[PDB]
Amino acid sequence: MRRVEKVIIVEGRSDKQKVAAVLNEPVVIVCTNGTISDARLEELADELEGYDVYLLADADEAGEKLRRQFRRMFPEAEHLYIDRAYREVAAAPIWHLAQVLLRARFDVRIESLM
Repeated sequence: MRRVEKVIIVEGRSDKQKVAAVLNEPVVIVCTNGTISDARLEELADELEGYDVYLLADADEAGEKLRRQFRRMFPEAEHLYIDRAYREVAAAPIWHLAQVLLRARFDVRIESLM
């Protein structure tokens, strides 16, 4: 078993469970549980030095706020986007989330495309 390097950060509990369900490799999924303080974000950035980190936020206002915080506090994190036509990670079809992750080079379950 090789070391786990990938990390996806999401805002919401259901986002986390939904992401975890599509993945076919071990990935640390961090949920901010809504807003996260600058200090907790800095700590996370420190802890995650050398990791391959992604932020997947809703295409809405709250999501954009979190992205803005990340651009300031945690520039290392790569931003992933659902089609803003689905708006929320929670709303997006399983296959769409799977394709977003696959485009970013995550292993996803084939079943998540059916």
